[PDB]
Amino acid sequence: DPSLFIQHFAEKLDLADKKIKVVKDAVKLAQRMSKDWMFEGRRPAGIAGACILLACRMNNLRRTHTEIVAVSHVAEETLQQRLNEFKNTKAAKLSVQKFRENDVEDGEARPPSFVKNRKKE
DNA sequence: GGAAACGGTGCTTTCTGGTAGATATGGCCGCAACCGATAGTTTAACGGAAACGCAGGTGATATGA
Repeated sequence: DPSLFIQHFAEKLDLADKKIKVVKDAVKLAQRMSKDWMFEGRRPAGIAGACILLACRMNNLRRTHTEIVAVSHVAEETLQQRLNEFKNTKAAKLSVQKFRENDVEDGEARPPSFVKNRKKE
């Protein structure tokens, strides 16, 4: 599961005393994105890297793509693809701000896997 | 009624030469024993065959990387 990867990445990055908060927020991000269907058939190191990036953002701490792709085996373009995908989810730009909002429900999930075919038709 | 004198020769005896076995000493011939050597296992440990697993000549279905 992604929990092991985020723990190892946080341990190897050694960001600050905030490691626990970063890992806990990354767990919540990974769980929410999994409930949004954005994890089936996809790389564990990619979800872990993106969840840490989002957790760091929620914790107001800055990091370069080069450090998160040093611990994770996935390429920078994969992190950016997943970041943009997260940003297109239901109410993302309306909930990605401060105060850690309680919105966790799935609603209707519309991943690229079938939506690319819906666009092609 | 018989024993004493002594002639007959049957039966026996050593001096000896014969028969011929015996062996202290001797010289060959070859058995009993040792130190010697050739051949033996099966494995140190890794050199070997047979035993062993992934590639490359197409194709190419998915949706992520």
